[PDB]
Amino acid sequence: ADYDLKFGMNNGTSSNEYKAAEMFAKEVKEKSQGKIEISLYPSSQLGDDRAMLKQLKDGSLDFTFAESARFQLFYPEAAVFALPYVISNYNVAQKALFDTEFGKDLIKKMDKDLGVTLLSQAYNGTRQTTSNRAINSIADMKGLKLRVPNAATNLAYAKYVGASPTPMAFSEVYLALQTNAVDGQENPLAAVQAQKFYEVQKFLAMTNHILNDQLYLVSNETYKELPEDLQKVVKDAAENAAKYHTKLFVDGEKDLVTFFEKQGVKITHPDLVPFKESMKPYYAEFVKQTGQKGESALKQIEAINPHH
Ligand SMILES: O=C(O)[C@]1(O)C[C@H](O)[C@@H](O)[C@H]([C@H](O)[C@H](O)CO)O1
Repeated sequence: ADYDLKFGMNNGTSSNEYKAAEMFAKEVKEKSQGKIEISLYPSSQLGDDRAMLKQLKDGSLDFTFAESARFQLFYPEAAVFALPYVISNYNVAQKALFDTEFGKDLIKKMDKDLGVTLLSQAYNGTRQTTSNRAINSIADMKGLKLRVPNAATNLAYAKYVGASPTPMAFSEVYLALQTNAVDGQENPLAAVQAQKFYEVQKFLAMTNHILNDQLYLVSNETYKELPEDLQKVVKDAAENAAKYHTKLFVDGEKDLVTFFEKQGVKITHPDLVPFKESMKPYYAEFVKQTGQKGESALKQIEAINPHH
């Protein structure tokens, strides 16, 4: 095609993310009259999310997914998006990104500093905790060998609840759980399904600890080369895909418990009051490290009413 573009992701072919990217790719191809074809590179084929972001910066990958929180690697105050229990719901995540001074500035910096254009934002689920033993309360977390992604905020969740974190790449998690090299992981229900973690985890606990969004990103190197009518095709497609993406996750969150129970998983509902209280010193560390910019991001987010 005139533009043979590539979209990389960590998720596999059964996932919501892949389904939404498929929808995006199909719309772009049809609405561009065949001038743009987007090929998909799932399962971290091109590297992890960090690697794929760098490929957008340098222009060698055209599209990828990222979370708003992941930009904490560049702007430490952006950790606010994944401080456990701070962001209440997706309503708050949307307004945090698009409707605060902090979020608008973050979008500008992504463009200027990191060479990527934000096309759209989706909901990507609320993270829960699976394990090889029941989590009936915060006590059961003590010493749990809990896989986390390579991200400070997930490491902190594990630390502050009393668990023993093992960072590792998403692609490695299934085997780590199967071999009992680790005792559990934490991810939204959709990923528990897509990656088949339920096959190798007998327990799921509704910790509700971190709210994930997902950003449709394009490389500025690619976006600048598209004539403006094709830019609009891409943008419009990303906005339509993100709405679909959000719907997949919302519907799954109401449907997946009966799926997991049918697959033999036991679901627990630990009291979250001590989970939340355990984070208080982490918040104070965040404010100590990030100073007035973090204080300010936190105040802007905490000001957002969670009710639509
Ligand atoms: O490895 C995981 O469990 C994963 O959920 C995979 C997902 O594709 C990715 O977007 C996130 C992200 O890297 C973290 O949430 C930190 O921002 O991590």
